[PDB]
This record gives sequence, C-alpha cells and structure tokens, in this order.
Amino acid sequence: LEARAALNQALEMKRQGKREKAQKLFMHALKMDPDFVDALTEFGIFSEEDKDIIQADYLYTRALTISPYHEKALVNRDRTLPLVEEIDQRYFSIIDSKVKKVMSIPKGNSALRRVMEETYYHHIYHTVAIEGNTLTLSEIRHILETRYAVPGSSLEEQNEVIGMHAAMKYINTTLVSRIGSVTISDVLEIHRRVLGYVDPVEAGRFRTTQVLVGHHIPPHPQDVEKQMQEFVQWLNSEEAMNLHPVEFAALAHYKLVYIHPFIDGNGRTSRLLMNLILMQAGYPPITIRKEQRSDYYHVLEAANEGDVRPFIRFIAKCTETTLDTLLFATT
Amino acid sequence: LEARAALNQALEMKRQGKREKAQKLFMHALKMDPDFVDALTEFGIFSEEDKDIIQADYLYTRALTISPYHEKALVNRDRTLPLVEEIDQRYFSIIDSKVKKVMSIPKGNSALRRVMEETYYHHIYHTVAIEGNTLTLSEIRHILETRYAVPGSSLEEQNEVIGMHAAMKYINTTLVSRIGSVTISDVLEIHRRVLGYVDPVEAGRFRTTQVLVGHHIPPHPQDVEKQMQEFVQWLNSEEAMNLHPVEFAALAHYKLVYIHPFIDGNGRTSRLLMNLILMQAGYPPITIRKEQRSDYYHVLEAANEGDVRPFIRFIAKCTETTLDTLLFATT
Ligand SMILES: [Mg+2]
Ligand SMILES: [Mg+2]
Repeated sequence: LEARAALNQALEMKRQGKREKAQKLFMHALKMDPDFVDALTEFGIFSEEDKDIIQADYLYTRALTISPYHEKALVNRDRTLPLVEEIDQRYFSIIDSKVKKVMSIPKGNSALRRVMEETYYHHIYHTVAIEGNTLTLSEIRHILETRYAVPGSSLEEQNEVIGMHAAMKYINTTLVSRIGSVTISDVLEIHRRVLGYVDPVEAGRFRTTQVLVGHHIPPHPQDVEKQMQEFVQWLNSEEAMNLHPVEFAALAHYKLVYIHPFIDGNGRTSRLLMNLILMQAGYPPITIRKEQRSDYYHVLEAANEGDVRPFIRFIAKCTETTLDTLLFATT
Repeated sequence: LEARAALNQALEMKRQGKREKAQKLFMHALKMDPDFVDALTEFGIFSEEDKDIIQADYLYTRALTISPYHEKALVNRDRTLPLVEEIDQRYFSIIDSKVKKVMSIPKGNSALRRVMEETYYHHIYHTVAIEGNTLTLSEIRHILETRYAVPGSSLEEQNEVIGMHAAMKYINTTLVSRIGSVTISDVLEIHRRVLGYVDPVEAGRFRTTQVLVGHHIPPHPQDVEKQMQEFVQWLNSEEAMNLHPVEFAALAHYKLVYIHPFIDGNGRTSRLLMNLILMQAGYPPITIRKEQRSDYYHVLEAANEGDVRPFIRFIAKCTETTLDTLLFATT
C-alpha cells in the first residue's frame, strides 16, 4: 500500500511543520487511491489550518460519498457544511452588490459602450478557442467584419466562428427579450446556428450514437430526448426560479453538458444558454477564458463525481471577474 | 405600328434576297410585339428556306398559342409538327448509339478514369459559376483537397463549393445505387447539403416567402408542398419511365426549377436531380457550362411561355457534348 505509506509521510511532514512537502504528499497519496477515506479526511484537517474551509469541506464530503459512516469525516462535515453554506451565500451577496453598481451606470456611457463591443468578439474567441479553434481574436474580427476567409486557415474553424455569430445574434434578437417559458425548440434553434455552417446534417438534431466524453458516458441516444424534456421542465420550474441566478445559470450549463444531447457543439451551446439565463436576470454575459480550460474541466469532473459546488463557485468567480472589468472601465 | 412597319421591310428585304437584314428586321419586329402573329409566321417560312425546320415549327407553334385560328400558321404547323417529332426522335437515336459506345469502353481504362475525375471538380465549378460564384476551377480544387480557405475570397462562395461536394458525395453513396421510388425526403437531403454550409436555417426546408425569378412567379409558399408531392408522384409515374431518359431528366430539371421550392439552391439542386436520373438510366452526368448560362435562361423562358422542347433539345446537346468528350478521350 504505497497509498497508506505516502499519507503517513504527509502526517509526519505536517507534525514537523513542512506544509509544502505535506501538501504534495497528500496529493501523491490520493493519485494512488482516489477513494482513500483517511487521506481525504487528513488533507481536509490540513486545509482548515490554511483557513481553506471550502477545500476541507469538499474533501470531507468526498470521503463520505465513499464511506458514509467514517466517524472523523462525519463529525468534521457536520461542522463545515452549514459554515460553507454561509461562506457561499456571502460570496453571492458580494456579486449581487457588484451587479447593482454595474446595472446603475448610465446606458449611454461611452466607457460601457466600448467594453461591451469588445466582449462580443472576445466571447466568440474564448468559446471556440476552448474547443481547440486556433483562430486569433483579430482573425475572428476580420471574418465577422469582412465575411472573407483568413489566409491558410481551415474553413471548418472559420465556419465555427460565423456559427457562433449567427447563434448569439439569434439569441439577442429572438430569445433574450422574449417573455414566457424556454422550449426544446429554443435549444435546437441555438444548436442549428452554432453547428449549422460546420455540420448542417447534425445541426439542430439529437446525437444518434453513444460516445465517451473524457471519463463521462452521457445518456444513450434513445434517452437523450426524454432527458432534454426533464431538463427544460427544470429550466421553467419553481425551484429553478428561486435559485440565485448565478447558481441557476451554472446548473443549466452543467446539466446540458452532462446530457451531451448533440454530436458536437454541446460546450458552445451550454455557454450560450448560461449567458441567456444570466442576461434575463439582468446580469452581464460572462466568458470562460481559453486559459481557464483546465480549471473548467476539473470542476466538471468534480460535478460528475458527485459535487457540483466547485463548478457553481467557478461560474461565480467568472461572473465577478466580468463585473470587476466593467466597474474598473467605468471608474 | 412600328411592328407592322418592320415586318414589311423584312418581307421586302427577303424578296430582294438579303437574308442578314431580313433576319435582323424579323427580330426587331418581334422585340416591338412578341405576340405579333404575322411576324412569327413569316419568320418561320423564312427559317424553312435556311432548312431550320425546328425554329420554323417553334415560331408557328408560338403564333397559335396567341391566335389558335390563324390559318397560315395552322396549315404550316400541321405539316411541321409530325416532321419535327421525327427529327427530335432521330437526334435521341444518335445520342442512344453514342451512349452504347461509351457504356462499352472497359471500366478500368486509364483514359476513362482520368476524364471522370476532372469532370467532378468541373461540374462543381460550372454549377456554382452559373449562380454567380467567382471561384476558379483550381481554387475549387484547393478548397476540396486541403479544406483550407482560399486567400481574399468570400466564405459564402467557398461554402457553396463544400455544399456541392457533400451533396454529390451523398447522391453517389446513398441514392444513385438505391432501388425503389424517389421521395420528397431525397430532395430535402440533397438541398440540406447544397445550401447547408451557406444558410443552415433555410437548408432542407420549403421557401416561406413569394419571390420573382426573372419574369417567373413560382407557386406561392402555401402551394409549394402540394406541388412537390405532385412532382415526386410524376418522377415515380409510368409515363415518366416511358419517356426517353434525356427527356425525363430535362423535364425533371425544368419542373423543379418552375416550382422553385427553396429560397435558394433551386438551380444547383435541379442540375443534381437531372444527373441522378441520367446516371440511373446508365447515362453519364452532364455539365451545363458557365458560358451556356444565357442560352440556358433563354430555353427556360421558352418553356415558361409554353414550349419545353427547346429546353429538352438544349439538355440533349449538353448530353451529346459530354459523350463526344468521353469517346474522343478513349479514341
Ligand atoms: Mg492560424
Ligand atoms: Mg477571386
């Protein structure tokens, strides 16, 4: 048991007062056994000493999903759960007050006008770049302003960009202002534009083949439609409307990605649905940056393994970064 | 009546023995009055002297569609109608025997192999060039071989080309060899690929707005579906199967263009349907050349004004040119 060995080194290393070695030893131990209950528990206690309550609670919560009767994780989780709820609520309150300031700024303001036009091309850049698109911000600007092809670049990559433009224009023209319930048709019409210029056969229609997505196996094609019916019901439900808008938008994003209803364009379509929910709640649209790709996939994995909270927190931080930029620009 | 004046000059000019002036004077007169019964009749008699029986009969036939009791057109038409039927049949027999020779040539032949690969890119070039696409044969070859964009050319123009490639590949993979009836779905699946990369919203769905096409007003959108049902019924009918394949393929082309079922891609889709019918009858695919555009539109106009025979003859000549090239190349 190299797992059981690595932990005892980590605990010894902590006792001595070497945080950095202990840190790595805890990580090494959980790489060797990701379901190692005592390693999660002891790394949690360690994290609380650095004042990282959220991480400690994530670890205790994970431990219990494996061994729900582990006494040391249970006693600790019972303390941290209500505490982390309060910390998470307090962060939503900081976001709420930062949105109030941004909502207040006069609509004509020359600074706010400049920022919003840049973030349009910026959103297209990052949302395609995240899927492996190699086009630059300026190349994307050239494609959308002139409608002419960029030299020595794949037509497919350029068609992903005009697809994103057509989808966002459709959302802003037809959906953002529309009052009433979201429909499966709304999602199909978004996808039709996202993927239409790349794969017109598959655009606007459900995946017909089972796939692997990282370590995720999504619903079988035969179940995709019913899962999407249950999803849009949730989008229109009472409990969804009573969530904080950032949590509602984050969970809508995660649920759609989990279902993976299309052969491709699931990520791009989910990030558009997120921004529709946020904008309908009077939030600004947010952009998960190309550089955040690895963090993005890590919090999706944590959600798949049973805890969606790090994903929600990740979307909350993206939402705060977006607001900070707008406030800064108009201050 | 400048019409009545121009004719009398033409007749006088013919009496004297000046064919060229008379020719132009007859044309000038029919420009001024396209329904001028005596001008059509007298130009017909003139055409018979040059041994142009087909033109003379076209003119007599046109005269009678205006004035069905004009005695001089009627006596002439009654003579030329059965004669032109025989001449048209004899041309179909020359085409039939030229197809027999081409069908015979060994399938492995290195010369036949070379020709057919060139005509693929050649077909895409002419079918898009006819619709106003400014891309060159080599630019089209670069787009389809590399999938990379050509410098300083519109994405739309390049997407028309990958659409044509996807449609032709689909036809050859799924339709050409398939046995049984053609369906409306087959036509929608062709259109889905033809227009999918340019207009994914409209690809594979019937026109929802009334349009003008030259001087042609097609069926109103509310009638498009029923007209397409009647059209595919005709495609699968007994009378269609008993037509000469060239006449069947030409009339299928004309009927679909007349209905104009889509917002765009009607021409490209009709030329594909023509080549599917020809190839299923063991004919080679044909290409209406960019340079023939004006002749093409002239015979479509003659069909709209009540005589489809010049259109059928035009497709027959295109079919003979195609065969002559193949025979030449392998001789
Ligand atoms: Mg590049
Ligand atoms: Mg050019």
